[PDB]
Amino acid sequence: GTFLFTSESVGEGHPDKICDQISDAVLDAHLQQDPDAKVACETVAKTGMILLAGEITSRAAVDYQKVVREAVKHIGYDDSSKGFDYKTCNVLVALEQQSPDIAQGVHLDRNEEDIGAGDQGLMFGYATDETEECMPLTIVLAHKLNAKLAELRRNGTLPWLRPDSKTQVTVQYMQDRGAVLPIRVHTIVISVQHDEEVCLDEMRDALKEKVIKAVVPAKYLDEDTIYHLQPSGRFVIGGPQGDAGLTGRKIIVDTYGGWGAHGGGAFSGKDYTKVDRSAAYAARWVAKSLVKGGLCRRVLVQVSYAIGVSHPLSISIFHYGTSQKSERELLEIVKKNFDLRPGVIVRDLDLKKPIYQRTAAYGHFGRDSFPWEVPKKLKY
Amino acid sequence: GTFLFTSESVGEGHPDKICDQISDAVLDAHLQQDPDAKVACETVAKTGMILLAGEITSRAAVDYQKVVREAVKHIGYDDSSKGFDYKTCNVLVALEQQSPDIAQGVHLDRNEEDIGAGDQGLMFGYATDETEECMPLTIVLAHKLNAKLAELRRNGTLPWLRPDSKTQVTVQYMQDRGAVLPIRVHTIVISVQHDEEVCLDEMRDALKEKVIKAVVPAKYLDEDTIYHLQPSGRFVIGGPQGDAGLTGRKIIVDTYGGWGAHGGGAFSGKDYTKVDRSAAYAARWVAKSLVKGGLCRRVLVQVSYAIGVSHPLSISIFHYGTSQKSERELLEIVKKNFDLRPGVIVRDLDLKKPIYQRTAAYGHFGRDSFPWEVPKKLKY
Ligand SMILES: C[S@@+](CC[C@H](N)C(=O)[O-])C[C@H]1O[C@@H](n2cnc3c(N)ncnc32)[C@H](O)[C@@H]1O
Ligand SMILES: C[S@@+](CC[C@H](N)C(=O)[O-])C[C@H]1O[C@@H](n2cnc3c(N)ncnc32)[C@H](O)[C@@H]1O
Ligand SMILES: CN(C)c1nc(=O)n(CCO)c2cc(Cl)ccc12
Ligand SMILES: CN(C)c1nc(=O)n(CCO)c2cc(Cl)ccc12
Repeated sequence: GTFLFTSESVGEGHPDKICDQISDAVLDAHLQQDPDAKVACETVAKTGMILLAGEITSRAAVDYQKVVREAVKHIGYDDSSKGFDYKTCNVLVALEQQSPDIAQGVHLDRNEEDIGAGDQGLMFGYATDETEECMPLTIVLAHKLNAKLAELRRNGTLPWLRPDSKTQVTVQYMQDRGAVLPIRVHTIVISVQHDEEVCLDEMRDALKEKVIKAVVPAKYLDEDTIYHLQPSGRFVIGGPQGDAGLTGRKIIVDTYGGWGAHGGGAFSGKDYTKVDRSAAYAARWVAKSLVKGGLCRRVLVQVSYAIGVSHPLSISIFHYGTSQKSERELLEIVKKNFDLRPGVIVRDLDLKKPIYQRTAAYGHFGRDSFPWEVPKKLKY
Repeated sequence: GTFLFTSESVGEGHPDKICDQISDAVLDAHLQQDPDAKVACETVAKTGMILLAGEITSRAAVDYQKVVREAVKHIGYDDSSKGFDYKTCNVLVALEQQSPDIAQGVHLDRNEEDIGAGDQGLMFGYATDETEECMPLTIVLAHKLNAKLAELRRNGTLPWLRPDSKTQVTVQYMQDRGAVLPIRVHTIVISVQHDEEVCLDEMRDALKEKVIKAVVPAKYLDEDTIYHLQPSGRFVIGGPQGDAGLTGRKIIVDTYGGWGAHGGGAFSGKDYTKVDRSAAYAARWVAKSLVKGGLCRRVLVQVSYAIGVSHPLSISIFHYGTSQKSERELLEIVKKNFDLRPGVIVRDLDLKKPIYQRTAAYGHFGRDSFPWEVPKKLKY
């Protein structure tokens, strides 16, 4: 019954993640002034460049140069020696208004509760009782390893660290009537950008002793655990200089690390009318409510929409065999307890609030008691 | 036992798909001259602009202006009245060499069979016996609806059609010991860019009669099927002008439409050393070989890698209860029959061949008998 499963995460300075954080900094800047801003902000990052491309219709007056540079400063790219500098990079803007054809079909002259979905699409939510936060252990550990690197970089413990990092955790699991039980950590990968002076042995020793041991419980690590620490051997060039980044290129790191499923839509840079984000948050909320409500040990929820139509076209449930109730019965409970129209989700989950930049690194789920993380008490 | 499931697809002129096709046109142009080119080409598309950003180290001499414009011409954006024109758009290039730190860790001075993975990551393959091509019916139908639109646009049957389109199909399924059996089509969405002159009723009638009925077997359609045809009411502005596109933003349309799982990696614009593509193709090959070999009715395969390491770190199998063999036994058969090192996959799947632009619309799987679609005869 044992099997392996692997998930990854990336740090705040990974170039794709930089783009997600900038897109969400732009969204938050608009929402701070105009709660009804229509935002679809894509970011591209390459050596010396941040480009904003997309569509925004808003009453806000946003200084894009300032917002982008402040987000890059927070990440830690503040000197040409690190490969990128917020003070001196190029910020290019190619932002236009939202298409009037989309606006008229989605939200113009519509009652807010009856606003149409901002696009068609499918979205999934997932939850698992294997951790208290209802997330897979593989991705929780991978995110915590990146957070630990950023913490040790920022506190000056490991001053050779730079912001760009990736981690990957393989866990050996057992299964119990469809539920999954972590046994041990089989393999860990960590790659992190570093300065020119530190040697490979110093980095590998620090990654094991100060990063892994500070994050992963000793009970999961044993003589057989495999460690791939700085496996490329050299990672001085990093950030956008090493690899072009784009918004919405870490959608599995943003969600469930290979567990569950994904409908394809990116989250960052989008206001609530874009169901790629709002309905995925609501689907997580449903899945977590079913698990915390004791109806399932783990569950996957699909929802789908048509552009301009408020009610979902379909809702579906997959409980992996972890409920005494059928998936048909769980779907009936979901339909009695939730209303997944985007104009209702916005109210339930407070989606006009400018908290989006906080979601754009370390996963959107299983952290900080955001509204989609607070289970709904179910009536049935 | 019945349930709904939804998948989507997009047309060749959808802005994200334009980027995937251009990225793969660039990759093919390099491979035509240098089979060992190292390519990581991202494309961004917005009103009047194609930007190439990324990393290429190659002996090829490629005229990016010509390659990009020819790809856009093929798609059909050839006049400002359509919102985009290959003859007059801006083509900007921000391409640098591959990082020497990545090159030394991955492939420099390595025997080809022993080349390291070009990055860490996880990848999935999936196959289902519900169609002869071993793909989910939801996504097969969604892709065929977009292909039908392009066919009727190109043959002048529906001259008001423009290249940008999206489709979405919800199927009602039954299940039989973990396998899935399509019963009927519950809902279809089609949105397609159109000229200023055609009216909504003419378009909705043509979409039902000339598109849906030409694609979806009548046995799946009934008096209850729901049709959302041009649900936004107006879609004159389209292509990059309506929505910024980026490479690798349709990863679920490229794969299994919500079925199975995804590791997050994009396919287009990447040579074989980027396991995001090559190992996902090999994982599809494994899954399809298990199903066509009669071992499973449907199966999901995970594989993962560390940058610079040739052998996968993990391989895992999930058969949804559709085999008499345990997942442990199927994993043993996979390990006896396949070698998922990238330097072996390249040989098995002929991944230096410049056929990638053909994969970049209508899904990478279940079409054209590409090498990953030809099952391997299994020995056990
Ligand atoms: C390996 S690069 C992707 C492939 C790359 N575009 C190429 O040209 O080969 C993907 C991510 O890995 C990390 N990375 C960059 N350089 C690296 C290095 N020298 N060693 C390890 N990881 C690296 C960064 O997080 C980067 O965004
Ligand atoms: C609806 S747009 C995404 C949201 C958009 N970025 C915004 O500013 O609201 C996503 C895709 O839907 C399609 N689309 C564009 N305009 C549309 C319209 N008027 N009606 C229906 N679909 C449309 C195109 O394929 C486009 O790439
Ligand atoms: C309980 N087991 C055996 C798994 N449970 C899942 O939920 N999935 C699906 C992950 O999306 C698996 C996917 C693979 Cl490749 C292997 C194992 C599993
Ligand atoms: C057989 N059934 C009931 C399903 N089979 C799957 O393979 N999955 C997982 C899709 O990734 C489902 C996912 C949902 Cl949300 C609903 C149903 C199913």
